Amino acid sequence: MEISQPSIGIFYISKVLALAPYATVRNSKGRVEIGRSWLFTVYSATLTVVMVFLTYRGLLFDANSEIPVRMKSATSKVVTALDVSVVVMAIVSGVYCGLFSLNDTLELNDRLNKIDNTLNAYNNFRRDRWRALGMAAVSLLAISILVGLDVGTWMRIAQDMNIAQSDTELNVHWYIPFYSLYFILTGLQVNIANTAYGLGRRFGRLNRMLSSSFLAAAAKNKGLLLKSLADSHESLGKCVHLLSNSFGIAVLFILVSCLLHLVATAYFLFLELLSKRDNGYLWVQMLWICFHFLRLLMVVEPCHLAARESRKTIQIVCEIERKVHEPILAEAVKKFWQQLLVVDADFSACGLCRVNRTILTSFASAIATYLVALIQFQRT
Amino acid sequence: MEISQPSIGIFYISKVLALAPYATVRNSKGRVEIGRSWLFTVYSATLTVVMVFLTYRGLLFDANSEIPVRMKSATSKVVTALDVSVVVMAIVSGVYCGLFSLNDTLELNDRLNKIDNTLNAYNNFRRDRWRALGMAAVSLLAISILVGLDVGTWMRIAQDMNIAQSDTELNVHWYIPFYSLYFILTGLQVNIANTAYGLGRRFGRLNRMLSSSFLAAAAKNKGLLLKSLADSHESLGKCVHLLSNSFGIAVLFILVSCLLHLVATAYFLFLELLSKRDNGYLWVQMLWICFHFLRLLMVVEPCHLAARESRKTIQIVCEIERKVHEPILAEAVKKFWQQLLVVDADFSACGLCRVNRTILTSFASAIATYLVALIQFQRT
Amino acid sequence: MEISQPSIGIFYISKVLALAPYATVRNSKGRVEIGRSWLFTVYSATLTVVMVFLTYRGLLFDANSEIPVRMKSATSKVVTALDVSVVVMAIVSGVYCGLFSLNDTLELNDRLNKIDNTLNAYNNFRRDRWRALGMAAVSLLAISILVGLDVGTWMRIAQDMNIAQSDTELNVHWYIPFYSLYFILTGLQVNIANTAYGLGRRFGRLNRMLSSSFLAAAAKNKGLLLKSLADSHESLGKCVHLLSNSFGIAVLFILVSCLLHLVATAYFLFLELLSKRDNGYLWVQMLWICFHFLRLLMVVEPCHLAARESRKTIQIVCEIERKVHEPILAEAVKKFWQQLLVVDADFSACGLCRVNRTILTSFASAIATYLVALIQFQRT
Amino acid sequence: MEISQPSIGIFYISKVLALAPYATVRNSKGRVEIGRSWLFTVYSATLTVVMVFLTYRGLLFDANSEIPVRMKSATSKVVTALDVSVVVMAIVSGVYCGLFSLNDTLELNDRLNKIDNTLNAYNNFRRDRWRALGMAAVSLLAISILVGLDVGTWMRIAQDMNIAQSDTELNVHWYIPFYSLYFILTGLQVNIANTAYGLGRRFGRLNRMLSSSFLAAAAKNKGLLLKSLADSHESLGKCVHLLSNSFGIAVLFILVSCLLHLVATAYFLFLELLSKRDNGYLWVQMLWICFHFLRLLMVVEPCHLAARESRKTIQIVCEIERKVHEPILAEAVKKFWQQLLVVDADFSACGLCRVNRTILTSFASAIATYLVALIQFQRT
Ligand SMILES: OC[C@H]1O[C@](O)(CO)[C@@H](O)[C@@H]1O
Ligand SMILES: OC[C@H]1O[C@](O)(CO)[C@@H](O)[C@@H]1O
Ligand SMILES: OC[C@H]1O[C@](O)(CO)[C@@H](O)[C@@H]1O
Ligand SMILES: OC[C@H]1O[C@](O)(CO)[C@@H](O)[C@@H]1O
Ligand code: NA
Ligand code: NA
Repeated sequence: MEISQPSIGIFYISKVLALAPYATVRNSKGRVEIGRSWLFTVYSATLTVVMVFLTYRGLLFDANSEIPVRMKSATSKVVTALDVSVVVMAIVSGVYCGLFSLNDTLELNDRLNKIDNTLNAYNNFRRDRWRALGMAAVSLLAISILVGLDVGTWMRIAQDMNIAQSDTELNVHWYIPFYSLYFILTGLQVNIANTAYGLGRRFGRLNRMLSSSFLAAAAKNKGLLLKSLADSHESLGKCVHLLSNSFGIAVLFILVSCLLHLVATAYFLFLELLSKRDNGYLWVQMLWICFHFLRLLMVVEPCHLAARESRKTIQIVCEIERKVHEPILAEAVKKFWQQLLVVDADFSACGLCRVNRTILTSFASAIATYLVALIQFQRT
Repeated sequence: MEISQPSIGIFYISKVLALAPYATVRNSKGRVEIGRSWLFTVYSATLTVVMVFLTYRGLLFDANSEIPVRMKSATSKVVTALDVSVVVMAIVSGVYCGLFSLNDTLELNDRLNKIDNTLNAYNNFRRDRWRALGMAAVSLLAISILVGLDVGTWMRIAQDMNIAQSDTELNVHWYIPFYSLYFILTGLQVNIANTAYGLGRRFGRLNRMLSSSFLAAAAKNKGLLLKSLADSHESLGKCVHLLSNSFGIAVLFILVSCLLHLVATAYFLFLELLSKRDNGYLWVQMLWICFHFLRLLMVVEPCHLAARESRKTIQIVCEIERKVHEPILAEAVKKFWQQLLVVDADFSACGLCRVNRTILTSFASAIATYLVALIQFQRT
Repeated sequence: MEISQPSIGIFYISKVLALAPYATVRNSKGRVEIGRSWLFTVYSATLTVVMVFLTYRGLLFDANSEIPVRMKSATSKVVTALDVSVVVMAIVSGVYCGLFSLNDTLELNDRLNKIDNTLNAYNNFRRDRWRALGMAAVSLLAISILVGLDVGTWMRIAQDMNIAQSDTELNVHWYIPFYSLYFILTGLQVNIANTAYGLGRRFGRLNRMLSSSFLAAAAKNKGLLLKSLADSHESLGKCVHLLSNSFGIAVLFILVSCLLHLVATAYFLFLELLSKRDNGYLWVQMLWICFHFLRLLMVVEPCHLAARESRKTIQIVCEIERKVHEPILAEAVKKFWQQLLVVDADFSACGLCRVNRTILTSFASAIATYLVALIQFQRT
Repeated sequence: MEISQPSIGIFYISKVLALAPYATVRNSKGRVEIGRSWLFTVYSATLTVVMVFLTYRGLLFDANSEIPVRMKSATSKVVTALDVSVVVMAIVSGVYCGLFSLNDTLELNDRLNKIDNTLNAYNNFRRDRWRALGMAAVSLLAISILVGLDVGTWMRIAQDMNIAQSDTELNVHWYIPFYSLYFILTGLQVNIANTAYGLGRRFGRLNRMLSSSFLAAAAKNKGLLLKSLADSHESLGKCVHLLSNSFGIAVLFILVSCLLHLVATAYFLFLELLSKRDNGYLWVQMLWICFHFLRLLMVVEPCHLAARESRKTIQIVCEIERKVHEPILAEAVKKFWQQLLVVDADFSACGLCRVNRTILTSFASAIATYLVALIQFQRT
């Protein structure tokens, strides 16, 4: 996990959302020292357990109510239970990762500090801060608007089925913990995306420095710079591996949640399109599909960019080899090429899959198969 | 994108079809300088938007007509809408790529110029021009004949359902913009295929030169030639990567269109084969299947050939190593082997997939699954 | 197969379970010499044949009984027959592997002896013995408890269908050989897991020694130590390949059994959840799903860990290269890097698949497809 | 294609079966010179066309007969047509490959001659001849017995439906060309398997020679021997690539035929098992499944063995590196390691897939999916 001053707002958002139980103090040097915060550790654990319990309690209440609003049919019951469970598992994995990833966070931030010192020429505090805040604000505003639309639509739908001998609005009110879990999931995804995008951006800055200092006494300093760049590349690879070892289960459950959410939301949209009982419901389902696809991209594109930027450095190094003649600098470039030949760049989600754009294709296939089975199941 | 004098006809076809909004002037040296053409840029954008709007307007008109011709049943409505949407998305991606790929086009053509200068011994202006013109003419004639057959069949079918209180021929007439989109798609595919086939052909020429100059004072010139060949190979790899970064979204949507078109056309053929209402319709569907498969090959085989030709150069270089003894030439061959060891040759469609013949297999599986679900859906 | 003093209990369990027909004598040096035991060879073969015959005889008896308990419906008959056949094939493959893998076992144990001598600094006899005994005891206790629950549930179910003109409890009693096959399968899986986990643990110890002796006269001894570590790594790779060549068919049938068992047990759970005839049956099916998933992990995680630990040594060697300066030691490290560049670490199940965590994903897809077809089949 | 004296019987079988239209003359040196045989070329082409026409004519006759025997139901018609078409396409691809693969055959046999001269120490004329003749005889006897059983079963079935106003035995008699196509397919598969197994066996002999001459004045001769072994390895790789470029389409259609045949035969077996009209039909379907699986293995295992034997030579070369000290011999071993690092060993079926054991897994998945759809289709 990355905890830097430009992106400290994302850190605070994740902290209040039970995902970053760390206490950070900014040094007089501008560095952010990180340690365990037991108060926020127990707060995160308790909030996660309480909200999961409340979410499932509301689910059971809807299922056991006189007029269920969402959990009415066996198919609807199963789909809604799966939708709630994927969110619960994703947020629980994120909280667990944030609880037991302090050492990885410290190592990653130290490595990023040395890399930024090496790449001080391309650091943009203002631009990085604004990109981080914009991503966080856009994600939170999108989820807030979407939750408002969903709750309003479901309140209208529940009032449409309201019978004088029962209240169906409390059923919708009991689904608020699920939306809180959605907010926690959005914060976790924003944090992971910020970290992965920072890693990829640093890879790109390293490649730009390589191309600008080697393709655009003194040779000794140039070789020292190349050694520093190679060390930064190795440290960025290790930072990617740390992010993986820390949040791979979280990323895996996020991907599972995206897949199941897309399938379930498309199934609900198809049902409403056949029945055409409501149009606002249809548009809310389209917005949910867009949100799920956008967050799938949010979790996929960062790792793909990081791997792509790290795997394009070997070509630059080959160019330097072909253009370099100095003995010590040529030897340093040879060492760098050897180091890059065996670089493991792709992000691994607990070893189950390598997170890149190819996943999307696979996802589509699954979303093409299951959803179509599900549709066939409706007919049958 | 490749814009050369031998294939200038393909460039003009793509330009009038809203895909190559560039102004080209032939120098006294025979070189083709390329720049942005704002007139044709706005013409391409406006034509794309207008024809997409007209296509979807005709779709809605057919769906909302008294006697729909094509959009009659929910299954038929969905299938026809998907068929039209894949074409719309493919042509829109191609137009967008041609609009925002001027720098990549310039770089690719400069690189191809230097490569052709290096490979002047195997350049065949007449043969290249005739192959390009033959490909373009065959593609355009095939799509024209197929559109004529389809429109005649659909006119007959609409007249068969004609009731005195309505005209069903205007429904077919309103599907002409869709056929125009098909022409644009054919032009885009022809252009992409010409570029990729040129890259693969240059790879093959480079390999032939390697084998004829190294396996079939003076050693200094031979090493200079080997250095030029290595530079040409690296430039061809970068040209492949430029073509990818420029038209990968277009290739991806072309592949999606081919898959969905094959599935939908096979479904329609199976329906007509059960009902046997018309035989000309069945033969037109078979011709459509052939056309879609042929254009899938048109987009797949070029990249496969390019990768295959680029990946077989390392074996030739190993042979030279095993046969070369001169110091400087041996060092140059070692440098070339090192360069080839880390060559990224496969064509990437926006990172979603690597375009090669393996895709075909996968496609078949999908075409075996979805189509079979679709058939089962008819029964259900 | 690994036969060591710490894990000799697992060896005895596999021996009485017809999986390790070897006679072992402990030398005065603490080494375990292994040879063929013809008495136990014929005992294993005869027990396997007899128990397979009894299992299938009980299956036929249930199918041909007046009131079948498990083999009642065509779907139930097929599912139960597949469930029994996967277990039979898995245990038969394990027994055959143990019968015809004496040379591989001897080679593997010799190699492990030399490796342990090399890694004597990290050997923990007590911890290894306790981990092995704990794994064996947990597996055997889990399968025993699960068999008891299953047999009690099926006895209750059979008594519920009991008619005065027939006894349905003998039908359940005739399924005891199948549970014995389950015990044999558990023992085989425990043995394979112990061997693979030992290989991975030795890889980890080798990497720890590398990092502690090279990143934490004399240089000659250090280079000798590095040569010994490289030899140990190569021997561990060859031990992995021996385990593969010996028990790959067994691992493949174990994976097939896990897949089919998960599908069938989930199908039975879904049936009981629709009918809700019994709740103990549902909980027993959940326990069976947990057991099958846990043993799938038991067979998958060891190979994944071994490959992961073997593939992370090249980065350590690159670090030594970047930090080493001595001539002979630098040459030894270069030799080690060259050796690691071409290391085949992944475990192969008879060439059909590479056993790692990715399999899980694929399995899920299959378990998502077949089971869903099976559910659709119930409706149809 | 391999045409050697030990396997000349397989060559004659393929020649009379329209697959090897070559004239071979044995020199006084024992070498077999190969050339085009126009008589047998036209005989092969004419026989292929005539038998395909007769097969499809019998298919149409059965479909258009008063009482169809095999082509009765739409599902049965489609399945039988696909079964016949896969065989037709496989044999046509094999015949076309044999017609237009004379240059590849000559190159492959020259390379095999030089390799055998290099590996004269491990050549076993008697064993190779007997293995080739045994494979051919077993394949031909199996297909003959299976065709006899199938034709007898279908004659009985046709006589069971015989009505006094028509003859249903001529319908079975008109399916004899299909069995002739099966014989041609068996011969083609036997030839391809013999060639691929010879390549893999030569790879194994090369590895054995490496291990026996380097791990079990004079050093100059040893380095000469190593150079010859490296040349033999490169020639064997090129022979594999020649076999691919010559018969990849044939292998691809053989694999497609195996897949479709397994699916169709299992579907027919399931139908007969539900109806239980005949038991001999069921056993014949089981025998057909066994035959199709065995020929799938016949086409898969050879390439897998070749790749496995070629990919295990680099480890032996690393061992020699680690054990070799002589300057010239060490340099030769380094050259060999460099050559092996970039070896393309896997067999490619026209670029669609790499033929190895992994295919089997994929096949199973397909055979698990389609067949299950097909079963569901019966219910629907
Ligand atoms: O299921 C349709 C949509 O409704 C939600 O459950 C929100 O309450 C989402 O998980 C899903 O996208
Ligand atoms: O759908 C069947 C065929 O008809 C078309 O729509 C042409 O109008 C094609 O897209 C398709 O191949
Ligand atoms: O089929 C449901 C369960 O019952 C068993 O057959 C045990 O008798 C298991 O193989 C399976 O997990
Ligand atoms: O279809 C069942 C079997 O019958 C055959 O057609 C033989 O006539 C085979 O192709 C198939 O294995
Ligand atoms: Na179905
Ligand atoms: Na599928």
